[PDB]
Amino acid sequence: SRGVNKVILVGNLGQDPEVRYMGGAVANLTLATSESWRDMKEQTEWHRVVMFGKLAEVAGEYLRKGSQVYIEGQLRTRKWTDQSGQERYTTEINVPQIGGVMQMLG
Amino acid sequence: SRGVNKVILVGNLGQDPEVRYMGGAVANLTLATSESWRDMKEQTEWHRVVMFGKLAEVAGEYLRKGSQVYIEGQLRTRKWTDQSGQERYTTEINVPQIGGVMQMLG
Repeated sequence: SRGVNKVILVGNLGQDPEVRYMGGAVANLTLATSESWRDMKEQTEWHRVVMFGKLAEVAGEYLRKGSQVYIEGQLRTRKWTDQSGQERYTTEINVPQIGGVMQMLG
Repeated sequence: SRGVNKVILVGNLGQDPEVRYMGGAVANLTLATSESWRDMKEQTEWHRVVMFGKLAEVAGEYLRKGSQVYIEGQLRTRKWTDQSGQERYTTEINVPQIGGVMQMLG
């Protein structure tokens, strides 16, 4: 490991977490961070978040469509093909099994 | 204002910073974070970083291709339509001119 790749988020799940398996468990969820402007104009940011193992497993048993959470992980930009067939890029927040934290807040 | 959007990075640039103007000065650069894991794989992450104003113009005079730098900012995913006319999204680490940090290391 050479450099630092850390992202801290406190925000609310926009929708329920989606947990899948392959045989490790994966959980995807989207949280929001807001800020306020006055010319009241808000600005919500959506954060593609993905967790693995127990952390994923816990997210399923307890996280909901409004739950608030603290997340520690690293930026990871992954490539994929769209139906039109061109490799596209989506940047998510990886929450590593060893090194990443998540916590429900309430 | 409402939630916590925070990201911390320590890594080295891949290419000389790109500074332009509008409006106040804007500076784009990309830096690398590397990692190692078993079953030894090296996966370099590349991070689109953008600063404005005082930070930007400083980045120009001092930062070059191999420099190490510390970064504090927030994630920002912006939406845009391309030339062929499909929607695309880009996720950057915005270094707000108010509250964002940058430091050269050595």
